Order: sequence, then structure tokens, then C-alpha cells
Amino acid sequence: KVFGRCELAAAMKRHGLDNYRGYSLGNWVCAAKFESNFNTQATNRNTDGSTDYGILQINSRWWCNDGRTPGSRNLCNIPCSALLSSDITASVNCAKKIVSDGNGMNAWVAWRNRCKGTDVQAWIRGCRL
Ligand SMILES: CC(=O)N[C@@H]1[C@@H](O)[C@H](O[C@@H]2O[C@H](CO)[C@@H](O[C@@H]3O[C@H](CO)[C@@H](O[C@@H]4O[C@H](CO)[C@@H](O[C@@H]5O[C@H](CO)[C@@H](O)[C@H](O)[C@H]5NC(C)=O)[C@H](O)[C@H]4NC(C)=O)[C@H](O)[C@H]3NC(C)=O)[C@H](O)[C@H]2NC(C)=O)[C@@H](CO)O[C@H]1O
Repeated sequence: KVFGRCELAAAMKRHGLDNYRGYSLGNWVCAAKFESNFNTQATNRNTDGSTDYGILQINSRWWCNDGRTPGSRNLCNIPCSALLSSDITASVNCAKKIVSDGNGMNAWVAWRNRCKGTDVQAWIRGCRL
């Protein structure tokens, strides 16, 4: 899919991301145009060799099973292709918990710099919800 700004965003409040886990819904959206630029089809491997998966850009080394990753902990325990599909009904569960392991958004690197100290609340604006 190719999501536009509003139409790729209202879904968090649909998946329980609004005001969720101490992170208000909006802190979350700005990274989205910093992670896949509203595309769940954007993916790469890395200089670490782990491959990434979805708009989410998740690495096959610590989180899931693409199988080319040995020693991949894969705590999620679900096929990586389960995210990349434009339909996002289930894709958020693992992305939900990743902040509960105690680092929060420290999992997410861009958000620490491209949305931190920046007004993210400005990003989630303009959409009725
Ligand atoms: C193109 C694009 O989309 N943007 C790019 C992006 O592609 C670039 O690639 C990055 O790829 C990596 C893998 O290929 C993506 O995944 C990162 O990997 C990070 C590696 O440092 C990872 O950091 C670790 O996260 C751990 C969570 O599993 C944290 O664990 C803590 O471990 C302690 C010691 O390790 C332990 O004793 C604690 O119990 C434990 N606590 C928790 C809360 O787990 C830990 O915070 C951290 N390690 C350190 C340094 O302490 C990230 O968590 C992981 N992200 C996710 C969400 O999986 C990465 O997502 C990709 N980048 C981006 C931006 O997302 C990237 C290259 O920098 O550039 C982007 O622009």
C-alpha cells in the first residue's frame, strides 16, 4: 500500500496506541515518516547483517524468524512476512511490547533524534480523531 499522511496514522488509536504505555499516541506517528515514509514495503538488511522488516523496519537478528538469522532470539515467535502486508490488523502486537522490556523507544533510533526535542505533537496534527 501507499499511505498518505492522515490515512496511515489514525490506525494507532485503532490498535490501542493512543495514549498507550506512557507514550501518548502522537509521540509515535512522526517516526513513521522517519522509518518507512508511510510504506510497509520498505526493507533492508544492515551493516550488522540483520535484515529489517516492514515500514516498521524490524531486524531479523533479535526479533523475528526469517531463518537466515541464527542465534536470532525471536522472542516474538511469528513470521516476519506477517508485518510487510499492507493490511496491518496484527502487525502491532510485537511492536507494542518492545517498549515494555524497559528501554521504550530506545529500540527506535530515529525517534531519539528526528522526533526527540522536536515537536512530534506537531506531526500528529491536522487529522480529526
Ligand atoms: C532505512 C530505515 O528504515 N531507517 C534506518 C534503519 O534501516 C537503520 O537500521 C537499523 O537496523 C537495526 C537492525 O538492522 C534496527 O534495529 C535496532 O537494532 C539496535 C541495535 O543497537 C537495537 O538496540 C538494542 O535494542 C535492544 C532491544 O532488543 C535493547 O536491549 C537492552 O539490552 C541490554 C544490553 O543490550 C540488556 O541487558 C537489557 O535487558 C535490554 N533492554 C531492552 C529494553 O531490550 C538496547 O536498548 C539496544 N542496545 C543498546 C545499544 O543498548 C534496537 O533496539 C533495534 N530496533 C528495533 C525497534 O528493533 C533499527 O531499528 C534500524 N534503524 C532504525 C532507525 O530503526 C538505522 C541505523 O542506525 O538507521 C535508520 O535510519
